[PDB]
Amino acid sequence: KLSAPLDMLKQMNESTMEQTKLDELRKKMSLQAEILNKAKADNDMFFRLLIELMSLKLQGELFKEQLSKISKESGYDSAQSALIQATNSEGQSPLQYALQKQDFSTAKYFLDNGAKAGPIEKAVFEIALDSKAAKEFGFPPLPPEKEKLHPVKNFGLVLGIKTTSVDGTPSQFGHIAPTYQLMTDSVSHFAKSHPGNKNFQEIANAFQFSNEASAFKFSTPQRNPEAGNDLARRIQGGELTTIPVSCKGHAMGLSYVPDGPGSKSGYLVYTNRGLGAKSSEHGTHIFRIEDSSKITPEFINNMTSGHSNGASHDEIMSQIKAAAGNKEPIHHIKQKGQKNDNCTIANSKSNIEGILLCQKAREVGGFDKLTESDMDSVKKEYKEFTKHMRVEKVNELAKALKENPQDPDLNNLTKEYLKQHPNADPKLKQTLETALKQASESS
Ligand SMILES: [Cl-]
Repeated sequence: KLSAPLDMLKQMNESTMEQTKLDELRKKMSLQAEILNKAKADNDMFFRLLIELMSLKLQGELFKEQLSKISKESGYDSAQSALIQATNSEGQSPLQYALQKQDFSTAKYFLDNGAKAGPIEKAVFEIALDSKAAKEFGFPPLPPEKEKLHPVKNFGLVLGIKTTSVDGTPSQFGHIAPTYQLMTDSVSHFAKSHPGNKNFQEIANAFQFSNEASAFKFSTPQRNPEAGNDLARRIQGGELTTIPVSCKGHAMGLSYVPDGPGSKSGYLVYTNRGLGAKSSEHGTHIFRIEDSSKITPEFINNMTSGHSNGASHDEIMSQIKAAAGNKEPIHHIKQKGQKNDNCTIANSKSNIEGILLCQKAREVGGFDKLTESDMDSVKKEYKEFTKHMRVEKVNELAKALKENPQDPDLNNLTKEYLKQHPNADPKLKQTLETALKQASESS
């Protein structure tokens, strides 16, 4: 009917708290658990039995009784204390896990049992409500006002600034459309600033092509399956082609580097530094594609629509492996792990390192002919690009802070960048310190 989505929205609005209030509540329940002096809580176990319970697809009363049973089994006073304190290895609360899984019935049951809505849970919910599952549940479309990249997101996703806006919007988690637009803009800005860098001319052209073809609105592509056909035809034409790839609530990186114009061979470069990847495999993996024809338009359309179609991480990765002939990667670039973020910037950005490695391998005539100097030059070129992005964003943040010196979000963003990146380049530290002091001298 109409009752389930409306009740869900009302409950999630009523259960909304600031991060500090939820931390204080968790500390309170920790104090109560310590005063009781019983068995210590096991979060991993609790999440195991939570997934096992959700798989049973039980109704309200059965679900509530088993929820409290499994919460007592894992060393929690009640279901409520478990829902408020438990956290899996990825850092998700149970409500956050259920929302990212687009399991809206389970998330509603969690709110019935006292799960609360911090900024992260609200952000993950907002990402999940742009999905086919959110529409079948009865939710309305997201309001268009929310398509624009929030300033805290715009600066934190690029500069790695963990903070929350005064309106409660966290720096983490974002839709594919504005963040991929930002990535396209950044690669094209680096290309225009270094027009003699052929690698980045090619990379900027590929990014622009797939940004225009995918036609993302929020986190759903609006040209399927035409965008899949365009990208597949570009791949079989022998051109560099980026592939926007996602699963339920998570974004990765995917691209194809051809051996040359009109070639049929090349490389499939996949990147995941966050959810779904093991700690040892965090980063970029390069598959050798000796026939690009298994990269079909249907495959590309599935990749772009992974989140909105409700596809899981394993279905997406299986399709990627099958497109690579189910052979193992020939090379792995280790890149640092990211948690509690759908990696709309991290994965697509770090994918460029693999792109450059494949371009260098093509330059020297193959991966087996890559020398140490080649790979070290590749990594310093990638680090040059990332430093260009970082300097541009720091200057943009300083300029915006001066042109709006009383804004709480900009001031807090600058302070938090200074405070969480003390070993940054001292000229950017100076830029933002001078921005901060000029912003107070409008007393
Ligand atoms: Cl999965």
